[PDB]
Amino acid sequence: EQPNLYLSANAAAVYSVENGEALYEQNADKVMPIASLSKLMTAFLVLEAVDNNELSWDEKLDLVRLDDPSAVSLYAITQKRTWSVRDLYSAMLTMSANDAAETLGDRLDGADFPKEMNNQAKKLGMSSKTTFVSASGLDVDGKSAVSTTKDLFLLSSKLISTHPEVLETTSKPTVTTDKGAKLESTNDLLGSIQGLDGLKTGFTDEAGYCFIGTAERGGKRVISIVLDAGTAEKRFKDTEKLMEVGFK
Ligand SMILES: [Mg+2]
Ligand SMILES: [Mg+2]
Ligand SMILES: [Mg+2]
Repeated sequence: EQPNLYLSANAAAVYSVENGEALYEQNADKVMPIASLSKLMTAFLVLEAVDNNELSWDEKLDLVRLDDPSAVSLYAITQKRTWSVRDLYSAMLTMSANDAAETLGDRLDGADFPKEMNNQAKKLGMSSKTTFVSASGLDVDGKSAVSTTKDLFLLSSKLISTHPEVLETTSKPTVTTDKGAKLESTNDLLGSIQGLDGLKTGFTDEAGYCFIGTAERGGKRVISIVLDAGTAEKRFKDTEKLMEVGFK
């Protein structure tokens, strides 16, 4: 019926976008920490704001300071405080810059941005098992962003169908910002899996190594979800297996 895969991931799935069919599921209903996968919801809300004439790509914003030393940040590697919304959006999606994400959320709704993330989750049809806590996906006061592979499929599918141009950014192995700095994608499978054009990585000790992949072949798009794989390499090895199933 559905194949017998041996994955590192503790929860994993791959789905057909066209009709929603699950082609493989493992712990698909299990609530899991999702870390920087949260940035897909922040991206959705940024893209909505621009379409709705509520945000401009050329607004210049100041990077928020992170109190977490170990968190990936745009400021740490550039020492530049002020960036365009375009460049912050690119940094968030490409290198998983937590400060860029927090800065965008602040601009959109101040301290109430997590409430807007969860409002959008509901509006889009995600289940009660999903809760966002921050624009970046960094923990807040001991609370973690969590979801399921089923809900992450829905978020990713809605993001891609509503804003197909997101893949213009997530398909790039390197992004040259408008400021000038070049940012490197965390998606190591770009150029390794034919048709793969997204979507987003995540990693903390608690969440393990995570990846939402998407690829289109012959007019058929699939979305793969990998949560809590054991190494960075393993999340992508798992994704290779899921993509094989997805296009079988
Ligand atoms: Mg809208
Ligand atoms: Mg759009
Ligand atoms: Mg663990």
